[PDB]
Amino acid sequence: SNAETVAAIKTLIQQLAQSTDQFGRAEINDALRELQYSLETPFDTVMRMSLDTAQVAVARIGSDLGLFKHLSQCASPQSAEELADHLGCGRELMSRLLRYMASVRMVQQTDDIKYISSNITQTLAVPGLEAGMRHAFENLWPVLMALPDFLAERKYPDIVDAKDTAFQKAFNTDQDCFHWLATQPTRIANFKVLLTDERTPNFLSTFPLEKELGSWSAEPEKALFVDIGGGMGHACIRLREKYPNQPGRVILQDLPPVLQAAQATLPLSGIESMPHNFHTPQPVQGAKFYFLRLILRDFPDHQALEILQNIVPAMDAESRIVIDDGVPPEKGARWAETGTDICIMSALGSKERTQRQWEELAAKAGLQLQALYQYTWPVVNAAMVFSLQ
Amino acid sequence: SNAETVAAIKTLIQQLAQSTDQFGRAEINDALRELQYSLETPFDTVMRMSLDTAQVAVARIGSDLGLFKHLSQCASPQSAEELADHLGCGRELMSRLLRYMASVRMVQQTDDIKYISSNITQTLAVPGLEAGMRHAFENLWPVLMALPDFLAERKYPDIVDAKDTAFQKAFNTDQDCFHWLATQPTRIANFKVLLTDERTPNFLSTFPLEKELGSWSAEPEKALFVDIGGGMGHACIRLREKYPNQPGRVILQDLPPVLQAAQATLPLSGIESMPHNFHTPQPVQGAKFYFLRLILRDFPDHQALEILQNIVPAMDAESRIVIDDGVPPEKGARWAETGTDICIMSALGSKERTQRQWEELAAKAGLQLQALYQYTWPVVNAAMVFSLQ
Amino acid sequence: SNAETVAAIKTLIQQLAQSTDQFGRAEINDALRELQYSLETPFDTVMRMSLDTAQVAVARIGSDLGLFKHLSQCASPQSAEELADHLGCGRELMSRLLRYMASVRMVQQTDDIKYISSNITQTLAVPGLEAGMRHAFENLWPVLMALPDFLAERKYPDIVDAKDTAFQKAFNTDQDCFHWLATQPTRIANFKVLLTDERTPNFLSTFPLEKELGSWSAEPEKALFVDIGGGMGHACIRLREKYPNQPGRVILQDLPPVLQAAQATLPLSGIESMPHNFHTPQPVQGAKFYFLRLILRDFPDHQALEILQNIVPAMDAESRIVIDDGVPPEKGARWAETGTDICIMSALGSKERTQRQWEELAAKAGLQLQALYQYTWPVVNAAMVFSLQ
Amino acid sequence: SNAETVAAIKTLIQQLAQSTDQFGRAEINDALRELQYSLETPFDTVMRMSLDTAQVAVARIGSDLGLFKHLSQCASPQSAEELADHLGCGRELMSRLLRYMASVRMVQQTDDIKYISSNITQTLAVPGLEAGMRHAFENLWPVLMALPDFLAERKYPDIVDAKDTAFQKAFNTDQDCFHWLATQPTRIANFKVLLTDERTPNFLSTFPLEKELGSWSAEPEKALFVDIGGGMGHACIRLREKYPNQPGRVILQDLPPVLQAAQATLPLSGIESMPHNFHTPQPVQGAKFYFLRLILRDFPDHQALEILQNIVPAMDAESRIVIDDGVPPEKGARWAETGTDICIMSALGSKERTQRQWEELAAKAGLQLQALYQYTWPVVNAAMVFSLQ
Ligand SMILES: C[S@@+](CC[C@H](N)C(=O)[O-])C[C@H]1O[C@@H](n2cnc3c(N)ncnc32)[C@H](O)[C@@H]1O
Ligand SMILES: C[S@@+](CC[C@H](N)C(=O)[O-])C[C@H]1O[C@@H](n2cnc3c(N)ncnc32)[C@H](O)[C@@H]1O
Ligand SMILES: C[S@@+](CC[C@H](N)C(=O)[O-])C[C@H]1O[C@@H](n2cnc3c(N)ncnc32)[C@H](O)[C@@H]1O
Ligand SMILES: C[S@@+](CC[C@H](N)C(=O)[O-])C[C@H]1O[C@@H](n2cnc3c(N)ncnc32)[C@H](O)[C@@H]1O
Ligand SMILES: C[C@@H]1C=C[C@@H]2CCC[C@H](C)[C@H]2[C@]12C(=O)NC=C(c1ccccc1)C2=O
Ligand SMILES: C[C@@H]1C=C[C@@H]2CCC[C@H](C)[C@H]2[C@]12C(=O)NC=C(c1ccccc1)C2=O
Ligand SMILES: C[C@@H]1C=C[C@@H]2CCC[C@H](C)[C@H]2[C@]12C(=O)NC=C(c1ccccc1)C2=O
Ligand SMILES: C[C@@H]1C=C[C@@H]2CCC[C@H](C)[C@H]2[C@]12C(=O)NC=C(c1ccccc1)C2=O
Ligand SMILES: [Cl-]
Ligand SMILES: [Cl-]
Ligand SMILES: [Cl-]
Ligand SMILES: [Cl-]
Ligand SMILES: [Cl-]
Ligand SMILES: [Cl-]
Ligand SMILES: [Cl-]
Ligand SMILES: [Cl-]
Ligand code: NA
Ligand code: NA
Ligand code: NA
Ligand code: NA
Ligand code: NA
Ligand code: NA
Repeated sequence: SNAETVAAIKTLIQQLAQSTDQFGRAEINDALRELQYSLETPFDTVMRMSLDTAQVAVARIGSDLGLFKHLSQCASPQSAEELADHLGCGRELMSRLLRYMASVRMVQQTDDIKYISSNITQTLAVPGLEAGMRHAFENLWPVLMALPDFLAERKYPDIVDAKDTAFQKAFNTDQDCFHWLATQPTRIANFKVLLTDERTPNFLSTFPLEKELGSWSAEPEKALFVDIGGGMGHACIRLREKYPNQPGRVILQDLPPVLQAAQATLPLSGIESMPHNFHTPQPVQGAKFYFLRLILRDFPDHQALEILQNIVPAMDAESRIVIDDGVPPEKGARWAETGTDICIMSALGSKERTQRQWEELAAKAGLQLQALYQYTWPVVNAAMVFSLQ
Repeated sequence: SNAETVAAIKTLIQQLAQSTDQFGRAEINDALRELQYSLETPFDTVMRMSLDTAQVAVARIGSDLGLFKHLSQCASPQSAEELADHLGCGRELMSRLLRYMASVRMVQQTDDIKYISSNITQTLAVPGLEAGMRHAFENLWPVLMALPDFLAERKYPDIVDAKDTAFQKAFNTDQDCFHWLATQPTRIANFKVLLTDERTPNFLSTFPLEKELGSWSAEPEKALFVDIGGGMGHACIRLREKYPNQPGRVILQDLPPVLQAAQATLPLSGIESMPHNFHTPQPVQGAKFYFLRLILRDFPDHQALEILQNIVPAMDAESRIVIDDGVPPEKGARWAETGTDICIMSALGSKERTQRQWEELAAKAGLQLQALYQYTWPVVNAAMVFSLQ
Repeated sequence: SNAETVAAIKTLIQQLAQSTDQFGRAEINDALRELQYSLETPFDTVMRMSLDTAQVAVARIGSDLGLFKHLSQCASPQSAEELADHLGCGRELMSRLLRYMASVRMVQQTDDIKYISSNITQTLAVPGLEAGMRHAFENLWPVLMALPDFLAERKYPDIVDAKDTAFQKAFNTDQDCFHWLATQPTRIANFKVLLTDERTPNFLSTFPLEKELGSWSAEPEKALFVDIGGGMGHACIRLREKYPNQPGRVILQDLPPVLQAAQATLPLSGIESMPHNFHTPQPVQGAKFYFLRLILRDFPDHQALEILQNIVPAMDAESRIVIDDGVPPEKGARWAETGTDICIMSALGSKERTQRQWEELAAKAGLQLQALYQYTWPVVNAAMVFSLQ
Repeated sequence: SNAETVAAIKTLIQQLAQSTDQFGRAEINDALRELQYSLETPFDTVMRMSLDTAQVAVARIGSDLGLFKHLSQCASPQSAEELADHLGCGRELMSRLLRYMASVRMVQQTDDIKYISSNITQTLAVPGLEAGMRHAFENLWPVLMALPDFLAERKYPDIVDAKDTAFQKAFNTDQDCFHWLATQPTRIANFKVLLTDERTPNFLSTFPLEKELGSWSAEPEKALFVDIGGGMGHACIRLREKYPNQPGRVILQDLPPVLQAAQATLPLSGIESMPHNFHTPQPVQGAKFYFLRLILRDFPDHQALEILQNIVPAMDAESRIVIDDGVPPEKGARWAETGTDICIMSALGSKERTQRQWEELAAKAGLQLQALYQYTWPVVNAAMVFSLQ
């Protein structure tokens, strides 16, 4: 019986998944995707490419309606009619949207054709994750839609410049993406929510802080950690939480509106908020660690180099620049790494970098790699520790 | 060993897939997708929604470049430099595209970082399947991209009309999709190729023709099968192939440009080509089977009903209208069924129909359902046989 | 001078023939024949009956040899020796054949006893006209040769039946001519060519189509013209050519081998090819004109009536059956009209019909004559337009 | 007006014909045929070749019925019904035959659709002319029908032998025509009637008998005229009628059954009947004239030479052989001359001979041409007078 075989496959893979850790589950999930692609028929391939698109659009609709937030807090299954009436949606439209969502696990459909939250419902109700889905829809999809014709009309150039990539066609502007976004209020607002999502795990799970510090001393008034473009300051918060008695200043640097949004959730003491544009010379001199997490991936080499060159003059011999970012392998890179690469190429003109490419970029700033501490698998994120050459 | 467990899952799923038939494999693939969604983390969900989009754009680029056709005929692994030079693509752009393609099995990457075709490479080289992927990119994506704001601006109406749906916003026209496409030569050419893609399996795998014929006589000169909107005439070709000894006219009806396209590959004898617009009265009288495959799903009820009403006056008591189309269940419909429903709502104003919904529609034309012969699983396609009431 | 008077008669008859049109020339030629018969001596009459026979046999020989085609493309006079050597004929036989041919204008002999093409040479080089001469030799001659003894043996019956006429004696078969010919591949090939001979002028020279159409609507998708037994479709081609702006389907109906032959020279669009045996019910409903040209003369009344009865149930009140055929007068009929009558009696058991005889036949099928449009003189060919009674 | 023009042409040609003599009328008749052929259309040519055939068959039917003899003696116009009842013919068949006959002047149709004899009716009632038409039907038409395939299968030989020509295929025999006919009683009987038709004019109209005789003397018991194969003896009869007091025996030679048929109409004295086969040595020695009229045209050169070589040994210096036969011109020969040539080639293996060819044949027998006396025009018949070399 097919039904019996399929249910047995689900039972065994669930049991294997439960018994491993997050990294093993990620490896199982990638293997299931690989199996799906290897076993699908030719028309399956076309249907999946034709339709998987639609999930982002329907998630955006559900977010517009407040559906996921609402279903996440309901105590009993809801009919489509109840949901349509509550959320202000046409009843037939609501019913068709809910059936589609149930088929892709965005909600769950009961045996009496009512609706309850799934894992994905709960995810899409979390503000920062909702904001990620909304960002994919309004910022990533237009640049991906523009890329094929952008490349064709330009005879397939190597993209190297933030002011000359698919973004400019997609949004009919000569501005680079970051400059243009900062002129668009609703888009800015969605980004500020996006910063509230903290990734797990983080570099402190494998970073040997004591070993890296050695005998370093914080007197007088030296900084232990300068978080450059630190956003809500999650790295500063976690560092103070794990090492509450390490001396040295811990400093969150970002632009004033971001530091303003961070104040609500910062500890009342132990972390300084310091407005600072990372395209300008670094004000804190001789800090132990200058930390750049998910910063330099967003810039082509020329601009990423300029960001590093604003920091290096502030370093002393004990200073390190810690780049915490993706470090895809030389071969066999996974879909999240390469898909990121194609997206940031299209929007920002930038690229993912292997270890060798990070080293080549850093050497242009007069830095050499001392240590690399990976903390996620199988997609590689690592804290790369650089010193002056 | 984590790697060892994942490789054993792959081996056992591959062997179970070989242990069954195409319908069992379709059920296994749906289960693999369900498992992926149930085991992904919240961040994973957002990453998958953000990036799976990119596959369609990158397939479109590969198609523009002729990459899939070229790789599918190579006799050895090719480097990225070789492919770039051969196809006229920037070397770095080509390398980054190939790495992305390999991570989603659109090509395979070898251990020495060269590239060979995968099953998906071969699919995307086939003109009718390539044309489906191109159709998704250029026609389906824009209407899905317009849908959330269309609904928001109109306060979530029930879409009922081909002239008032997302298509009009997507393409800035007051025409309906069918009327607009006929003005756009680029899109027309791709549709021409798309019509050459024959789906498999087809209704003749389960249709009990001799049972349905009973004692019908083709004498004196009656028509056995009238393929209304039959496209390239695949249904007529397969009927004559499976039932070479059954007498009766076999008639392909379509518009003149489509008929002229069909001539190249129609049998030299045995199948008539008859120009006929199915919005006008059916000219062939007293045929045994009037066949409508993937026609009525493209029309809202009012228009679908008109197409049926144009056939009914030609029927005698033995005639049947055979609707070959999707028949999703009352609940638990699969993602290809509900995704189709949302896409055709957005582009055409139409809908997928359950068995009860088909019966209500056909009852309005004076028809009753005599039999239903499913021929695909788990997504339901079936030949529904209707008689006069 | 005797010679001078004869040459002056030739000059004046030639100038009068140029002074008039094709119908006046046909009347002059009939008068010339009448004069010949009235002025010949009794011996002359016997000599003419004994020898005029020979022309058909000698034309058949010239056709076998390819003589007419070859002479028609020669740029200078040819001697008998040159032609014999070129065509592979005995020299003395060739010389004697050419002298005979020149004496009956099948070629012309020059003053230095060489040969050039005449009008008749050119005619016999044309495949459809050559095929008519070959048809006379191989099909008509044997039935005429059998007729006197057939009648004598059967004590001069009224011939009424296609299965009981001279044809059966001539070819020693109990089949009727149409059934027997379809077993004889040599004769079939010649008939194929014979169908390519288009007669001129045709009914459209005098048929008042717009008058006969009145306010008939081709909407929604009605048929303007159904050419029943239309052969190569010449009537359909000329209709579309003279009336390029009149809407309505134009449909050529014949048997499949004839339709396949017609495809080479049919327009690329505008004329449908529909296989249809005219002994079965007419499938096209409500056409304006159902056209039968040179069909019903080949059938005795019982069978001609059946062909008409197969059309009548398809007619609506505006439909007309148009019989395009010979309509000889009540008296004074010309030799081509009565000769046709005796030949088709002998081969097919059928007959020429006067206007009153056509009306009696059509009345048996429930039809009435609305109009008659002659288009040749003095031998009467006319498009007779019949409606429902 | 066409009718007025045509009637004026008939009036003027009739008046011109009446005012000339028989030779001028023959020239007018040939010119009318030539005009007909030069002015006919291509399809006219085919129709005339298809149909003029039928006249011989219908004349044969009329002869079988006794129609022409009967109508020739009726005193008033007869209806078709009256004729059918009187002659034992189906009424509808009779009516169709009479309409056909009237259209080719074989009878005349009155304005009230009754029937009276024409010139041709009277001709076909004369026994010997009737027998000529019957001979054309039963003997000439089968050999002409066999000729094209006979020549094709033998790759177009020069026909030179009476035992190897179309006759043998036509009648499935290895006999020569004369030998075969003498075994067929009805055919023999028709030939004996054929001999009763006397041609006009004859050679005595221009033969200068007195000049050719000079001083020749009939004593003792010498013959003036020996008519070899003389048939009914018309030449002997006319010679005695024109020169009743020329001395010398006048001797009719033929085979016994022909001499028997001649007795009824020979003068009771002055002409001897002498059985003699002209393939055997001539018994009458030293006659003045040995006369061969329409004999040698029926034999190929070898046999014609043998006939002459049986006569020459009987000649003295004053003897002449007089060949009275066709003498076609070197060029421009008329249809009756060349058609005769093709017919006797096909039946007898023989040929028409020009003056030069007669001289070459006669020289092989040791004869030289002394004088040639033509007596018909434009088709040449002449008495050619030969002496010993
Ligand atoms: C991708 S978010 C990374 C946040 C943080 N490093 C983390 O991982 O938790 C990029 C951050 O860079 C900040 N940023 C952008 N442009 C900046 C600039 N010119 N100077 C300083 N910060 C900037 C943004 O405000 C945002 O907080
Ligand atoms: C989705 S394709 C279906 C083809 C075919 N039934 C099959 O399954 O193989 C839709 C077909 O309808 C035809 N079509 C569209 N409008 C039509 C009309 N008004 N009359 C007749 N055919 C039409 C198209 O030309 C096309 O061939
Ligand atoms: C004399 S041809 C006439 C052609 C045509 N009507 C014209 O005038 O140009 C007779 C035609 O009848 C067709 N025919 C003979 N039997 C037929 C049948 N049973 N059904 C349909 N066509 C038939 C022949 O194939 C042929 O093309
Ligand atoms: C064409 S008819 C010519 C008659 C005659 N010379 C005339 O013109 O009035 C040929 C004649 O030759 C005769 N004939 C045929 N064979 C013969 C033979 N072997 N010997 C003698 N006469 C023969 C026939 O009987 C017939 O009368
Ligand atoms: C922060 C963003 C983090 C998550 C996204 C997931 C999918 C790939 C994409 C690539 C990243 C992300 C990233 O890695 N960097 C920059 C942008 C970005 C894209 C368009 C406009 C502005 C920013 C991103 O979408
Ligand atoms: C079979 C059509 C082709 C394949 C699509 C697969 C995914 C859903 C989508 C819905 C179908 C399809 C369909 O089912 N009907 C009509 C259209 C269509 C869409 C836009 C313009 C023109 C036609 C389609 O894309
Ligand atoms: C138009 C046909 C062809 C031309 C002929 C001209 C002379 C009279 C004759 C009578 C017609 C014709 C005709 O009119 N009808 C049918 C036949 C026919 C005869 C034998 C076998 C098959 C067909 C014909 O020869
Ligand atoms: C006497 C014959 C005289 C008249 C015929 C007129 C047509 C030409 C044909 C040629 C002649 C004729 C002739 O000239 N000679 C011999 C035969 C003949 C033919 C077949 C069998 C037997 C005799 C004839 O038909
Ligand atoms: Cl492969
Ligand atoms: Cl079968
Ligand atoms: Cl039809
Ligand atoms: Cl459902
Ligand atoms: Cl010419
Ligand atoms: Cl027109
Ligand atoms: Cl039809
Ligand atoms: Cl008549
Ligand atoms: Na429930
Ligand atoms: Na159910
Ligand atoms: Na479902
Ligand atoms: Na009349
Ligand atoms: Na007449
Ligand atoms: Na009369």
